[PDB]
Amino acid sequence: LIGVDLTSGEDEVMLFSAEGKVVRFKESSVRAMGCNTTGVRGIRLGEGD
DNA sequence: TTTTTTTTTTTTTTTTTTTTTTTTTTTTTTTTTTTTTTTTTTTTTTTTTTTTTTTTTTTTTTTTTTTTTTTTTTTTTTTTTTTTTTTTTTTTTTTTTTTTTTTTTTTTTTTTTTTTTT
Repeated sequence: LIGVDLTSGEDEVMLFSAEGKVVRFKESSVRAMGCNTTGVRGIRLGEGD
């Protein structure tokens, strides 16, 4: 499913919150400007559940 | 004066078509059955002061495994093309307004005759 969707601008740092006690931060500018009906880019090597 | 040719509507009854009585399938419609909303009050739940012993964060230091890292080659991403769907101009058709032209039906009442059934 889709975890959550927020509307953001360039150079705004985004954080994740795993349900197995994890939190990460990657500048949003690192990742390429995606398009519709495409695949996805990995973010977090979240092992297990 | 007798006798000879031709013309059509009827004895027609049968073939073709039309008209008129019929009853399977998807679209309506009334019923029962399950989702919603407002009150009473009711034990019951729940909001807020005081005290208390607790158990997790912050002085300080340690390491190691996730954060550094560079690079090969994949493969998702993007490009062009074409098909399918959505949506809006365009057109067509139909309805209502008020003076005109035309029509068409259902029943009482009595008395007499046809026209079927028993």
